[PDB]
Amino acid sequence: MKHGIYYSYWEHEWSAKFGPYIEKVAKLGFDIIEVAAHHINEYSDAELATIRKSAKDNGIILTAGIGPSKTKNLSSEDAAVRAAGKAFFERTLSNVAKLDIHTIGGALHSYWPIDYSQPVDKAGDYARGVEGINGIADFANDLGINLCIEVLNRFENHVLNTAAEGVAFVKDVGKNNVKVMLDTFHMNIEEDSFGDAIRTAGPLLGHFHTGESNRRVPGKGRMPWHEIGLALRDINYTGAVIMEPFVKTGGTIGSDIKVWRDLSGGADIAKMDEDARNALAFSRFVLGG
Amino acid sequence: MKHGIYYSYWEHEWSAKFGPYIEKVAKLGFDIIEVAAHHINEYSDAELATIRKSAKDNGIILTAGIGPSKTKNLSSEDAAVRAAGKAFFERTLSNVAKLDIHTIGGALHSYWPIDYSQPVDKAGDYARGVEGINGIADFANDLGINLCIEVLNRFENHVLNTAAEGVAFVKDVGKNNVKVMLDTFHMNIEEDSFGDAIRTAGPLLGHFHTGESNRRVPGKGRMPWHEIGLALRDINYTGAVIMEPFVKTGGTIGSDIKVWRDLSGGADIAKMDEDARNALAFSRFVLGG
Amino acid sequence: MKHGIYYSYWEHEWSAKFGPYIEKVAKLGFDIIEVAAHHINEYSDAELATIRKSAKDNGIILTAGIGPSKTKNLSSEDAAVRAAGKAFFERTLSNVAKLDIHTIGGALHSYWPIDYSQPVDKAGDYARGVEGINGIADFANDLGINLCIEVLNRFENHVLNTAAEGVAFVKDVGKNNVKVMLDTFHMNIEEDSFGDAIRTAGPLLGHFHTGESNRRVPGKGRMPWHEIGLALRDINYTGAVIMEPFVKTGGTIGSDIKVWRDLSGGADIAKMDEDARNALAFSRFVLGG
Amino acid sequence: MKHGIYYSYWEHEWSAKFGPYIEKVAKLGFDIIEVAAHHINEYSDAELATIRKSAKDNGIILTAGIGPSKTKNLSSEDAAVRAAGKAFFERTLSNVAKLDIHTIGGALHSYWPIDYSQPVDKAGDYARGVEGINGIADFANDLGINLCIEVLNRFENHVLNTAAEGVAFVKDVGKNNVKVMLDTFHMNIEEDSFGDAIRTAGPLLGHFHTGESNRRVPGKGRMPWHEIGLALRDINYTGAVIMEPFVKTGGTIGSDIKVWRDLSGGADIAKMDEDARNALAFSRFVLGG
Ligand SMILES: O=C(CO)[C@@H](O)[C@H](O)[C@H](O)CO
Ligand SMILES: O=C(CO)[C@@H](O)[C@H](O)[C@H](O)CO
Ligand SMILES: O=C(CO)[C@@H](O)[C@H](O)[C@H](O)CO
Ligand SMILES: O=C(CO)[C@@H](O)[C@H](O)[C@H](O)CO
Ligand SMILES: [Mn+2]
Ligand SMILES: [Mn+2]
Ligand SMILES: [Mn+2]
Ligand SMILES: [Mn+2]
Repeated sequence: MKHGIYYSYWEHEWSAKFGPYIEKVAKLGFDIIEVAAHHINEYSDAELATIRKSAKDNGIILTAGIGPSKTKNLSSEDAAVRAAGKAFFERTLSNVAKLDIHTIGGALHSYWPIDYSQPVDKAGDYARGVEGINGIADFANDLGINLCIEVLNRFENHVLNTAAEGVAFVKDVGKNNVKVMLDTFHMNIEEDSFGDAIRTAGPLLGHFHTGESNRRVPGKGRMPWHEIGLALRDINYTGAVIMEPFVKTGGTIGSDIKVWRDLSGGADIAKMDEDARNALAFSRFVLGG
Repeated sequence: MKHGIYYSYWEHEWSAKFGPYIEKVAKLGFDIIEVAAHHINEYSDAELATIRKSAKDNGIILTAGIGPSKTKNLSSEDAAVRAAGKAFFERTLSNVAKLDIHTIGGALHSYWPIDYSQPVDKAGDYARGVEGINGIADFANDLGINLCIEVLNRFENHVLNTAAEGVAFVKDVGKNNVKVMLDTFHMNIEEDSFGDAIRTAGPLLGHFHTGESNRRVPGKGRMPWHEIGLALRDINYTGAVIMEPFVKTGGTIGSDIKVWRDLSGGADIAKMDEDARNALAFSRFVLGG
Repeated sequence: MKHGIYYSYWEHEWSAKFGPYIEKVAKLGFDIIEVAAHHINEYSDAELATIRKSAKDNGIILTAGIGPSKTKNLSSEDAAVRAAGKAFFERTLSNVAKLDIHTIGGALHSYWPIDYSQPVDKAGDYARGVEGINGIADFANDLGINLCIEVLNRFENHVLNTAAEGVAFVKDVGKNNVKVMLDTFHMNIEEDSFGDAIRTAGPLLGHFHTGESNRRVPGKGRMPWHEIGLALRDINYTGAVIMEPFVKTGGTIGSDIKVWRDLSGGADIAKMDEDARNALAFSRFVLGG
Repeated sequence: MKHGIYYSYWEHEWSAKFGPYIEKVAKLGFDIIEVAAHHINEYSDAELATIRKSAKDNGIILTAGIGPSKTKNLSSEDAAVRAAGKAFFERTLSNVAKLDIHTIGGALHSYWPIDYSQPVDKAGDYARGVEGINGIADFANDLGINLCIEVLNRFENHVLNTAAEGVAFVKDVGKNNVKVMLDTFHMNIEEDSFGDAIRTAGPLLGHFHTGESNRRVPGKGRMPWHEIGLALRDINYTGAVIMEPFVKTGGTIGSDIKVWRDLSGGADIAKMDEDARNALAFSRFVLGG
C-alpha cells in the first residue's frame, strides 16, 4: 500500500504545471504524486522524457486523475461528444503511458464538474457510460493501465454515489483493468458506513482518495480513520492512498471544489508542507503500509 | 425542546399541499409539523383560518421554512431584486403570521437552489445579506417571528457554511429576533466538530434540522447523536428539532435535493410513517424532550 | 432477532427470585427475559412448571445466564472440583430444560466472580476448559441447549478476553451446540473493533449482551450502536440480544458488578421501566428486530 | 503542551531501574519520561544526582507515577497506616524533588492495586483521603510539586471513578497544588463523554494519561482522539500528556495491569520503539504539542 498526494494541494489553478512538484513531493516522503492528466497532452515527447526521468531519479511514482469535460466525455447522449471523449481518452491514455503511469482515476464514466441547470438522465448516462468505458478498456489495458471509476457525492455526480453503485457499474463493464474508486470526502456524505462501503468495493477497489469531511489533510478531523484502515486491510488493499486536500480559497480550484473559506489557518508554504508530512505519517500509521 | 418533521418527507413534489398532513403528523406523535412558507401565500384567508384551527384542534404547532428565489434575494447586487426580495418577505411574513407561526428558517440571507455558473462575491453578498435581514427583522418581530439563518454546506451556499460564520452574521445583524440555525446534514460536511458547532451557536441557536449524512431519518445512520444531544442540552436548547428526511427519488423534490437513488428501502407510506415514528422516539430518547 | 433484559436490572441481590418478573417484563414489551440459573436449581419441579406456564401465558421466551462458583468449575486444576462442575452442569442443564430454556450463557469455561489473589495458569485453565465444556456438550445438546461461552474483560476473566480467543476456544471444543458469546460492555474494553469482533464470531455467535460502557441501558451512551447493528446483520445474527444494565449500588450485585455510584439518576421502579422500555425501542430500531 | 511515556512500557517489573531509559526515551523524541516512584526512596543522594544530570544532558523532563501500598496509604481506617502513609509521602516527595520532578500522579487518595477481597467503605475512604491529601499538600507545595489525583475505573478504585468525582474530591481538599488527573483508558469505561469529562475537569486538570481501550499505544485504536484533542484545547491544557501502554504479558506489571495476552504483535525492542515513536508523532499531530 503506497501513499501519495495530489499536487494541486499547493496550487490555485488546475493548469499549474506539476513538473517542479515531482521532487518537492518526493522530499516530503511520499511514495506517489498524483497529477492532472489533461496536462500530459500539451507536452512534447522530450518534455515527457524529462518528467519520467525526474520521477525515476527521485524514486517516486506518478498516478493521474482525469475530470472529463462536458464536450469530451463518454456518457453524453450526443454521439459527437462521445466520439470526442473516446478520441480524447485514447490520446491521453497513450501519453500517460509515456510517463509510466498505471492508474487513471476520476469520474471517467461521466464529466466533472457536472451541470444541474438542465435535467439529468441517470439511466441513460449510466448505460452510455458503461459502453464507453468498455470501449476503451482494452486500449488502456494494452498500455497496462487501470481505469478507476470514482464514486462521488450527489452534488458532483448523479450516476454513481455509493460503493454499491460503483461496483455494479464495474461489473457491467466486465473488464479486468476497470476498477472502483472511493474517496473519503464523498463517502462521508453518501455512505451508510465507511467500513461497509470499502468491504463492498472489495477486490474491485483500485484507487483511493482521502481527506477530512471539509477536505483538510488526513488527521485534522473526525473521520473514522481507524475503521477505514481496518477495512482497507480486510480487503488486502495494496493500491494507492492519495490524500487530496483543498484548503485554499481562490482560482479555478477554489471555485470548482467550492472552497469558500480558508482552511489552512493562513498557512504559508512551509506550513502546507508540514501538514502534508504530518498527514503522511498519520496515514501510514493508522491506515497501513 | 420540541420535535417535528418536514412534511415534504412524504412527497415527491414541492407543490403538494400540507393541509392534510396536520392531522397525520399529529397522530404520529410529533409536536411540530414544518411547512414551506411559499405554499402559505397561495391560500385564501378562509383556507388559512381552516388550517390554523386544524393545527390547534390537533394539538400541533406549525413551523416554516423559506427558500428565497434568485428573483427575490436580499443579497443581490441588483437593488431592484433586493427590493423585490424585501416585498416578498414582508408579504410572506404577514401570511405566516395568519397561521400563528413564530419560527421561519432557511437561507434567508441568500437564495436556493443557488447558481454557481456565475462568479460569486462572498464579501459582497455577505454585507448585502446582513443589511437585508436587518431590514426586515422589526417587521417580522412585530409579528412575533424569529428569523433563523440556516448554515448550509458549500454546494448550497457560498456565504455561511459554518456555525462560526453563522454566528458572526447574526451578530452583525444585531437583532433579537434573528437567530442562527444548524442542520446535521450540512454540519456533517463542513464542521470540524458537531459538538463545537452547536456550542459555538450557543444562545443564538434558534432552529435545528436533523437527518443522517445521506438524509435518511435520524437513527438510521452513523451521525453522532449522543454527542449532538449532549451539546444541545449543554446550551439549554429549548427550540425545535425538525427532522428533514429526503429518501425518495423522482419529482421536483428528488431533483432539487439530488436524491438519485431510493434511500427508503422501497418503503410504502406505512413504512415511511413507521420510520418517522421510530426516528421520533429515537430523537426524544437520545436528544431530549 | 429477539430482545430481552436480565431481570437483575431491578434487584440488588443475586438471590432474588425472578418468577414475578416474567409477566412484568413481557408487559414491558420484551420478547425474552434472561434469568439466573443459581435459582433454577432451588425451585421444585412443581414451581418450575408454574414458571414455564407463566412465560407461555405471557408469550415470552426465557434465556439463562450462569456464573459457576470456584468450587464447581470445569477449568479447575483440581480433579475433584472439575467433577463437581460437570455434576453441577448436568443437574442445572436438566432443570433449565424444564423451563423450556434453550440458551445458557456466561463464563461456562471458568468461574465468576473470579479470584486474582493467587497466581494464574492461563494455558492450563484454557485446556481443561475445552475438555470440560466438550465433556458436557452432548448432555446439553440432548436437551436442546446451546452453551454460549461469554468473552469478558481482563478484570473479570483471564482466559478468553477477545472474540478471536472466544472463537479459538469454541473451535477447540468442536461441538455444534457450543457457541461464542459477546457483550458490548466487555468488548468496549478488550476489542480493537466492535464490528470486527462481531464479524470474527460470525456463525459462532450464539448469544449477545448489551449495555453502555458503564452499564447503563443501551441508547444512553456513546456506544457505536449503528456499527454494532450492521455487523450483527452482516453475520445474519438471529439469536438473542439481552441488555444487561446495572445502574444500582448496594447489595451483592452492586459489589460483584462494582457499581460504586448510582447511574439510574435516582430512578424509582417506574423510571427504571421507562428507561428499559426506551432502550428496547432503541435497540429494535438501531440493532434490528 | 508536552509529551511523555511511562518507561514501564519496555519492562515487566515495577522495580526495573529507570535511569537507563532517560537517554533512550529522550532519543525517541519525547519531552518527558514518566518514572515510577517505587525505587526512588532507595537511591542514595549521589545516585539521584546522577539521574538528574542524565535528564539534563539529554534535555528531557521527568514526571512520576505512584501507587500507594495497602500498608502505606492515606485513606486507611487504621490510624497507623495513615501515619506510615504520610511518612511515606513526605519521604517520596523529598526525593522526587531531588530529581527535579514537579508533577506526581496516581491514586494518591488511596492505594493500588485495590483489594476487593474484603468489604468496601467508600464514604469513609473518601473522607480520610481528602484529609490525608490535604495533610501532605503544603509539604509538596514547598518543593514546588503538584499532586494529581487519578480517576480510575471501577475495577481499580472504588472512590473516584469519574471526572466529576475527582473534581469534587480536589475541591474538598481545597489546596492549590492538588489537581485532577484523567486517563483515557479509565475514561473509556466510566465516562459518559470524553469531552465532557475533560471539560468538567477544566482548570483542575493537572496531568493526563493516554492509551487505547485495551492499552496499546495511542493511534492503534478506536479512541476518539479528535474529540479528546478539541477538549484539551477547549480547556487550554498546557500540562503533560503521558502515553501509558501495557502490551507485554508477564511479571508483576503483567499481573497488576492484567495483560493476559500480547498486544505488541510479538514486537522486539526496535518495534516497541517504532510504535512509541509513531504514537508520539500521532499524539502531537492530533492532540497538539
Ligand atoms: O474528488 C474529487 C473532487 O470532488 C476529485 O477526485 C475529482 O473527481 C477529479 O479531480 C476529477 O474527476
Ligand atoms: O437544508 C435544506 C436543504 O438543503 C433546507 O432546510 C433548505 O435550506 C430550506 O428549505 C430553504 O432554505
Ligand atoms: O457480563 C457479565 C458480568 O460482567 C455477565 O454476563 C456474567 O458474565 C454472567 O452473569 C456470569 O457468567
Ligand atoms: O492508570 C494506571 C494503571 O491502572 C497507573 O497510572 C496507576 O494508577 C499508577 O501507576 C499507580 O497509581
Ligand atoms: Mn477524489
Ligand atoms: Mn435544513
Ligand atoms: Mn454479560
Ligand atoms: Mn494511568
